Amino acid sequence: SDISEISQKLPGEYFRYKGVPFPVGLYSLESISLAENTQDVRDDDIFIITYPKSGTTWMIEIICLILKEGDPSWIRSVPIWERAPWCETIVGAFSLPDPRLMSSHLPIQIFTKAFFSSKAKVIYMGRNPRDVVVSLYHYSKIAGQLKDPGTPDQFLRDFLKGEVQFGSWFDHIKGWLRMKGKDNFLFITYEELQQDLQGSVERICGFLGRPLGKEALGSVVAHSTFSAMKANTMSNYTLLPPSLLDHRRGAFLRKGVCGDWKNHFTVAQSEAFDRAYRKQMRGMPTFPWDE
Ligand SMILES: Nc1ncnc2c1ncn2[C@@H]1O[C@H](COP(=O)(O)O)[C@@H](OP(=O)(O)O)[C@H]1O
Ligand SMILES: C[C@]12CC[C@H](O)CC1=CC[C@@H]1[C@@H]2CC[C@]2(C)C(=O)CC[C@@H]12
Ligand code: NA
Repeated sequence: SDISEISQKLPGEYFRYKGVPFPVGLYSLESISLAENTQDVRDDDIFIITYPKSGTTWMIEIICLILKEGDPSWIRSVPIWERAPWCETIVGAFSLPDPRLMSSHLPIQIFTKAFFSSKAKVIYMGRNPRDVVVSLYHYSKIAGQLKDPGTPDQFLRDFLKGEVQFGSWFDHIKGWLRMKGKDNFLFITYEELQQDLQGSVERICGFLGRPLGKEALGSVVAHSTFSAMKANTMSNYTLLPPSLLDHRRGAFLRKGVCGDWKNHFTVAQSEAFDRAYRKQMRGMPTFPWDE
């Protein structure tokens, strides 16, 4: 009823915090400021950081299963957004009572500053920016906090100019990779999980210091699969208020594959995009999505 009243009042617009665009209604100068400056960062805290639409949900479910050592009970009975609350959202983990698992879309220059001097763990996940553009385009049409994308072509110019929620994808990931090297930082991609979920899971277990038996492992893998996840009412967001997410028009877990961009980018849009990528990612290393 509280979340319901809020959802129906969403303008579908943006406001800015230190130069970055944030959706109006689900974020505030204060909700963000709090996450940025809070001192409450713990040694065993766990953060999942991503640029929107990179497969956050997938990562969140994977760790919820790892923490419960494969027992689906927790993900079947508790809402996904409650198991790994968002830091910057008006109703965030920092504006709630009590291993803490948290989620965030904040770019490194705004993320909880007290982190850099802590032992908390951060898993950063990246996805092919092209597939992110698609996922985000569709999701915008059904997400109450987001403005309509407009034409695929205009939405792409907005994306390339960082004129979208959370700013530039380029800046976002370039900034966060600056942590690559600290032992309490893990960088993994949506593409790696797609190519070998089990391998990725074991990897993430090593990183977290939480080994699993061929048993629990198999369970985490089974329940993390797209098909399984889209069927879990607590994980597929079908419980959210229609205004916040138009279930009548689409699903949060849309397709769940790599390369859908190829059915959405025209060759002209693809070429323009590559020039923008080529210029912004000049010094960067090679990623799975770099063919
Ligand atoms: N278990 C899973 N397997 C594959 N894709 C998954 C997934 N869980 C979530 N996703 C995909 O991740 C995207 C949502 O990202 P986020 O959680 O960061 O908002 C969606 O992409 P698509 O729109 O391409 O289908 C969604 O289907
Ligand atoms: C939009 C967002 C925040 C951004 C995520 O990538 C997707 C998401 C899922 C559920 C939303 C949450 C914002 C905070 C909300 C509104 C809650 O308090 C419950 C449902 C939550
Ligand atoms: Na919308």
